Amino acid sequence: LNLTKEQHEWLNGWLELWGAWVYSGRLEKRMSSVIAKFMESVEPGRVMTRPMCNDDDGMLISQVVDSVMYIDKKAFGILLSYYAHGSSKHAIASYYHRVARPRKMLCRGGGRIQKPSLATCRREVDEILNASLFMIYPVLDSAFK
DNA sequence: ACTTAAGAGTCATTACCTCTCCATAATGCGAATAGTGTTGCTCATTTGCTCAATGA
Repeated sequence: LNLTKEQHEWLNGWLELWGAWVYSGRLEKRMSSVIAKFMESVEPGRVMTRPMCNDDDGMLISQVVDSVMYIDKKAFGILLSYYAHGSSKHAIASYYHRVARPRKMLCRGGGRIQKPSLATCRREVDEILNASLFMIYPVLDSAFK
Protein backbone atom coordinates (compact mmCIF):
# COMPACT_ATOMS: atom_id res chain seq x y z
CA LEU A 1 0.00 0.00 0.00
CA ASN A 2 0.92 3.69 0.09
CA LEU A 3 -0.13 6.92 1.80
CA THR A 4 -3.03 9.27 1.07
CA LYS A 5 -2.72 12.56 -0.82
CA GLU A 6 -2.62 14.99 2.12
CA GLN A 7 -0.10 12.86 4.04
CA HIS A 8 2.10 12.61 0.93
CA GLU A 9 2.33 16.39 0.48
CA TRP A 10 2.75 16.97 4.24
CA LEU A 11 5.66 14.51 4.47
CA ASN A 12 7.13 15.86 1.21
CA GLY A 13 7.07 19.44 2.52
CA TRP A 14 8.55 18.51 5.90
CA LEU A 15 11.31 16.49 4.23
CA GLU A 16 12.31 19.34 1.92
CA LEU A 17 12.37 21.72 4.91
CA TRP A 18 14.61 19.14 6.60
CA GLY A 19 16.64 18.82 3.41
CA ALA A 20 17.14 22.58 3.29
CA TRP A 21 18.24 22.38 6.94
CA VAL A 22 20.93 19.73 6.37
CA TYR A 23 22.03 21.32 3.06
CA SER A 24 23.49 24.29 4.95
CA GLY A 25 25.64 21.88 6.96
CA ARG A 26 24.24 22.61 10.42
CA LEU A 27 23.91 18.94 11.43
CA GLU A 28 26.32 17.90 14.18
CA LYS A 29 28.71 15.27 12.84
CA ARG A 30 28.98 13.02 15.92
CA MET A 31 25.19 12.42 15.85
CA SER A 32 25.38 10.19 12.76
CA SER A 33 27.96 8.94 10.27
CA VAL A 34 26.02 8.28 7.05
CA ILE A 35 25.06 11.95 6.64
CA ALA A 36 28.66 12.75 7.66
CA LYS A 37 30.03 10.73 4.74
CA PHE A 38 27.28 12.07 2.47
CA MET A 39 28.00 15.76 3.13
CA GLU A 40 31.76 15.50 2.47
CA SER A 41 31.25 15.37 -1.32
CA VAL A 42 29.85 18.92 -1.55
CA GLU A 43 31.36 22.40 -1.30
CA PRO A 44 31.11 24.30 2.01
CA GLY A 45 29.94 27.53 0.35
CA ARG A 46 26.56 26.34 -0.88
CA VAL A 47 23.71 28.63 -1.90
CA MET A 48 20.31 28.70 -0.18
CA THR A 49 17.44 28.47 -2.68
CA ARG A 50 14.94 26.73 -0.36
CA PRO A 51 13.18 27.91 2.82
CA MET A 52 15.05 26.70 5.90
CA CYS A 53 13.50 25.42 9.12
CA ASN A 54 14.78 26.19 12.62
CA ASP A 55 17.14 24.18 14.81
CA ASP A 56 15.45 21.76 17.20
CA ASP A 57 12.60 20.64 14.93
CA GLY A 58 15.18 19.78 12.27
CA MET A 59 17.13 18.06 15.03
CA LEU A 60 13.99 16.03 15.79
CA ILE A 61 13.52 15.11 12.11
CA SER A 62 17.19 14.10 11.78
CA GLN A 63 17.13 11.92 14.91
CA VAL A 64 13.94 10.08 13.84
CA VAL A 65 15.20 9.44 10.28
CA ASP A 66 18.51 7.87 11.40
CA SER A 67 16.70 5.86 14.07
CA VAL A 68 14.43 4.22 11.49
CA MET A 69 16.83 4.12 8.48
CA TYR A 70 19.99 2.88 10.22
CA ILE A 71 19.79 -0.61 8.68
CA ASP A 72 20.28 0.35 5.03
CA LYS A 73 22.47 2.93 3.30
CA LYS A 74 21.19 2.71 -0.29
CA ALA A 75 17.60 3.87 0.33
CA PHE A 76 18.88 6.51 2.76
CA GLY A 77 21.29 7.69 0.05
CA ILE A 78 18.38 8.02 -2.38
CA LEU A 79 16.52 10.03 0.29
CA LEU A 80 19.39 12.49 0.84
CA SER A 81 19.94 12.73 -2.93
CA TYR A 82 16.30 13.68 -3.51
CA TYR A 83 15.67 15.95 -0.50
CA ALA A 84 18.95 17.21 0.99
CA HIS A 85 20.92 18.05 -2.16
CA GLY A 86 17.77 18.66 -4.22
CA SER A 87 18.40 16.43 -7.23
CA SER A 88 15.39 15.30 -9.24
CA LYS A 89 14.05 11.75 -9.56
CA HIS A 90 14.97 11.38 -13.25
CA ALA A 91 18.66 12.15 -12.69
CA ILE A 92 18.84 9.64 -9.81
CA ALA A 93 17.14 6.99 -11.98
CA SER A 94 19.41 7.74 -14.95
CA TYR A 95 22.57 7.34 -12.86
CA TYR A 96 21.22 4.14 -11.29
CA HIS A 97 20.55 2.77 -14.78
CA ARG A 98 24.10 3.71 -15.86
CA VAL A 99 25.72 1.95 -12.87
CA ALA A 100 23.76 -1.05 -11.60
CA ARG A 101 24.85 -4.64 -12.19
CA PRO A 102 23.05 -7.03 -14.57
CA ARG A 103 20.07 -8.63 -12.83
CA LYS A 104 17.63 -11.44 -13.50
CA MET A 105 14.51 -10.12 -15.23
CA LEU A 106 11.04 -11.69 -15.19
CA CYS A 107 8.28 -11.50 -17.85
CA ARG A 108 10.41 -9.47 -20.30
CA GLY A 109 13.83 -11.15 -20.50
CA GLY A 110 12.67 -14.65 -19.65
CA GLY A 111 15.34 -15.01 -16.98
CA ARG A 112 18.14 -13.51 -19.08
CA ILE A 113 20.88 -11.85 -17.04
CA GLN A 114 20.77 -8.36 -18.54
CA LYS A 115 20.97 -4.70 -17.58
CA PRO A 116 17.80 -3.02 -16.29
CA SER A 117 16.03 -0.57 -18.57
CA LEU A 118 15.32 3.06 -17.72
CA ALA A 119 11.59 2.45 -17.17
CA THR A 120 12.09 -0.23 -14.51
CA CYS A 121 14.83 1.94 -12.99
CA ARG A 122 12.39 4.85 -12.59
CA ARG A 123 9.84 2.39 -11.18
CA GLU A 124 12.24 0.92 -8.61
CA VAL A 125 13.51 4.30 -7.38
CA ASP A 126 9.86 5.39 -7.07
CA GLU A 127 9.17 2.20 -5.09
CA ILE A 128 12.24 2.86 -2.92
CA LEU A 129 11.08 6.44 -2.28
CA ASN A 130 7.51 5.35 -1.46
CA ALA A 131 8.74 2.57 0.84
CA SER A 132 11.08 4.97 2.67
CA LEU A 133 8.21 7.43 3.17
CA PHE A 134 6.04 4.60 4.49
CA MET A 135 8.82 3.74 6.95
CA ILE A 136 9.15 7.43 7.87
CA TYR A 137 5.47 8.27 8.42
CA PRO A 138 4.07 6.41 11.49
CA VAL A 139 7.34 6.60 13.46
CA LEU A 140 7.28 10.35 12.70
CA ASP A 141 3.79 10.56 14.22
CA SER A 142 5.14 8.62 17.21
CA ALA A 143 7.92 11.21 17.51
CA PHE A 144 5.59 14.19 17.04
CA LYS A 145 2.60 13.17 19.18
C1' DA B 1 32.96 31.66 -107.10
C1' DC B 2 37.28 28.14 -104.80
C1' DT B 3 42.47 27.12 -101.65
C1' DT B 4 45.77 27.46 -98.36
C1' DA B 5 46.79 29.08 -93.04
C1' DA B 6 45.08 29.59 -87.80
C1' DG B 7 42.99 27.78 -84.20
C1' DA B 8 40.47 24.36 -81.42
C1' DG B 9 39.82 19.48 -79.96
C1' DT B 10 41.23 14.71 -78.68
C1' DC B 11 43.75 10.59 -78.08
C1' DA B 12 48.81 8.64 -76.91
C1' DT B 13 49.15 -0.04 -73.46
C1' DT B 14 48.07 -3.34 -69.26
C1' DA B 15 48.65 -5.20 -64.32
C1' DC B 16 50.92 -4.98 -59.59
C1' DC B 17 54.14 -3.29 -55.28
C1' DT B 18 56.27 0.49 -51.80
C1' DC B 19 56.57 5.40 -49.61
C1' DT B 20 54.64 10.51 -48.15
C1' DC B 21 50.89 14.15 -47.90
C1' DC B 22 45.87 16.26 -48.00
C1' DA B 23 45.08 24.44 -44.21
C1' DT B 24 44.26 28.34 -41.18
C1' DA B 25 41.57 33.43 -38.32
C1' DA B 26 37.44 39.65 -35.62
C1' DT B 27 35.36 41.54 -32.54
C1' DG B 28 30.70 41.63 -29.15
C1' DC B 29 25.43 41.55 -27.72
C1' DG B 30 20.76 40.51 -27.41
C1' DA B 31 16.73 37.57 -29.92
C1' DA B 32 15.25 33.57 -31.07
C1' DT B 33 15.09 28.92 -31.81
C1' DA B 34 16.46 24.01 -31.04
C1' DG B 35 17.82 20.82 -27.46
C1' DT B 36 17.72 18.49 -23.11
C1' DG B 37 15.83 17.46 -18.63
C1' DT B 38 11.34 16.35 -15.57
C1' DT B 39 7.18 14.25 -14.16
C1' DG B 40 3.15 11.96 -14.93
C1' DC B 41 1.20 8.78 -17.68
C1' DT B 42 -0.23 4.89 -21.26
C1' DC B 43 0.71 0.83 -24.05
C1' DA B 44 2.83 -3.57 -26.06
C1' DT B 45 5.37 -7.87 -24.77
C1' DT B 46 6.29 -12.21 -22.21
C1' DT B 47 5.95 -15.70 -18.49
C1' DG B 48 4.74 -18.25 -14.57
C1' DC B 49 0.51 -19.44 -13.11
C1' DT B 50 -4.54 -20.64 -13.00
C1' DC B 51 -9.05 -22.69 -14.80
C1' DA B 52 -12.02 -25.95 -17.73
C1' DA B 53 -13.01 -30.54 -20.50
C1' DT B 54 -11.59 -35.57 -21.14
C1' DG B 55 -10.18 -40.44 -21.39
C1' DA B 56 -7.60 -43.79 -18.83
